[PDB]
Amino acid sequence: NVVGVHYKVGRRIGEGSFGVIFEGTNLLNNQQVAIKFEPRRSDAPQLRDEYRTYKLLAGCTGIPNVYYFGQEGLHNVLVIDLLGPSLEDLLDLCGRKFSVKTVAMAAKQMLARVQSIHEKSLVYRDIKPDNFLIGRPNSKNANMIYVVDFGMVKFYRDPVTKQHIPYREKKNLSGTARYMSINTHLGREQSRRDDLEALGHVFMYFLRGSLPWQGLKAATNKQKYERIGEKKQSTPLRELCAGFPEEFYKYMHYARNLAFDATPDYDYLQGLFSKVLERLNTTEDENFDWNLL
Amino acid sequence: NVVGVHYKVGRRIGEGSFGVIFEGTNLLNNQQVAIKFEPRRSDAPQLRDEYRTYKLLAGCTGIPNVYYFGQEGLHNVLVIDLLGPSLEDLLDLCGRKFSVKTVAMAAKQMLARVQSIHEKSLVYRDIKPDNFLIGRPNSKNANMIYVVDFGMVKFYRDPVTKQHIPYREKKNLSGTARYMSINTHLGREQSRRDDLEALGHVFMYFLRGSLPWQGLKAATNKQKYERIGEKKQSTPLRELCAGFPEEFYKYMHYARNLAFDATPDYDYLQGLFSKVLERLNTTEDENFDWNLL
Ligand SMILES: NCCNS(=O)(=O)c1ccc(Cl)c2ccncc12
Ligand SMILES: NCCNS(=O)(=O)c1ccc(Cl)c2ccncc12
Repeated sequence: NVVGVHYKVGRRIGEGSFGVIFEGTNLLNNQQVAIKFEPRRSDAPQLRDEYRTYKLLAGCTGIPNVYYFGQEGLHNVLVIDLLGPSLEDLLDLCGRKFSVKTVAMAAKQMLARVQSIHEKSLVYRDIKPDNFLIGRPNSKNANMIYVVDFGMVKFYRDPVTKQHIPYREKKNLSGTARYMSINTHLGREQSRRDDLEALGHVFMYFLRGSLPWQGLKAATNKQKYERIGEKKQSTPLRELCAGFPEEFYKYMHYARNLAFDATPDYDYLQGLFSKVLERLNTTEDENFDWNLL
Repeated sequence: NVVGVHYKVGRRIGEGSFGVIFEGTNLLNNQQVAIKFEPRRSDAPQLRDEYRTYKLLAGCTGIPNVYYFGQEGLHNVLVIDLLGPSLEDLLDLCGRKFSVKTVAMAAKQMLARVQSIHEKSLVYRDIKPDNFLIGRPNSKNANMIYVVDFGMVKFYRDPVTKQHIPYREKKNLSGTARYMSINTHLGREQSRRDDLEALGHVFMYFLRGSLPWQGLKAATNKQKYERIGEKKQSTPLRELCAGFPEEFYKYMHYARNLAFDATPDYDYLQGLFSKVLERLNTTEDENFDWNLL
């Protein structure tokens, strides 16, 4: 089957609520690509917004290249660069947890991608390990960590005036409950800080193999986000982080205390993760757990 | 890191009790391979037996090529051809179940691999969807189904005299409980028939998305194989297969009734799956569910 005139569709490599994702090949140059298919339906988030965001971030490190957007029958198709598995996929290969070294090194790369997004005036809003994918097996950037999936980014400040959006409440909960900021749970408008806090939740998940609020109780969908949020507030940071380098507690702490429109101090956050590597007497190399025996 | 003199180790692509599996490249010709690493320990099944079996089946359709076996430090390494994902991996991509068409077409290929093994005088004994993998994405046999993992095959008849091994009992349960023959549960010695029956259990699993005896009760490891076995005996075939083409019931039935040393009638079994395709007014093409939208 051939879409976008010169793109051949292979087999499924991903399937989510937002559609199916196939591996494919560009018939002109034979480059490998991923073809996202979204069914055209009332409630489904436009795939065109994602294409626009990819174009906006084009040229940014760790953001894949986009190649085509169009409609094919009852589907919208977005063609991106083919990438490797996600950090969640690799967890299943490493015992369901990562070592401090891998977390600190990944953190530095994951933190640089989120900052890049913020500098383009967007807030990600869907921070999760399933969205950070690494390079293709035999290529230059096989150990580079990429961010994908921009279906729910939003402008947090007018792009040209740098005017920050106002603080609103009564918002409806969006992304994955497991990693969201406490604020998102209280229905408050999400900002830079919230991305930074959701990333810190992802970091502790990497470290412990699980979070205190996973698999809660027998209740309805809205009750799950409620109880999880309460648990997140009852679990103190020193306990959540007990047993790992102080730098992780310092990160969770900074992230949770940022004021709504405050510009995060990315260099401080990055230095934290550097101190972690120093203390282990190692450098930032490409010796991630999934490359080790 | 480099093993076997000229093989470079990449990243993990699999991890089981039997060790880790890395993707790699042969430095001489740049062919892609999978490098299995087994830790050298008392209770661990020799990896050399697997290499011998691969060499025995070399040249057989759907059996990967083996390239090297040796010891590297505290590990034994087996280097095989790099393959695609397993039929269990692809289930997660297709809604956790396959259509009659995909099951009948896969069945025909899975059945030919098991027969090939039997004709080399071996019985597989570890039939499961995790062991049937398809080809690499961009290659000639991307839709060919392969069998891998020969750690528990056994000779069921002296290879030269065709003398069939005797019927023994009091055997200790081996493979995955979910798919094993009822006989395996009763501690009887496994033969051709048992492979055929475990494959039929895999076929119904593909079809229904699950089996009646999955996730049983709160008890010890030996009780799990016991209760599951009882359930397997209490679930009548017409019920297990209710709702799908008769050919599936006919298959489960033939397989369960074979006598211990009886030679299966493979052409009958293969014809069954052909009738299934005829009735759907389709041929045996490469339109598996994971290639469809
Ligand atoms: N599930 C493991 C990694 N692959 S995936 O198909 O889910 C996937 C989802 C979303 C996007 Cl944008 C991708 C881009 C490239 N490769 C896989 C992509
Ligand atoms: N888990 C999905 C498919 N790949 S795998 O690494 O587990 C795997 C396990 C065992 C063998 Cl022999 C392989 C051979 C080739 N490719 C993957 C192989």
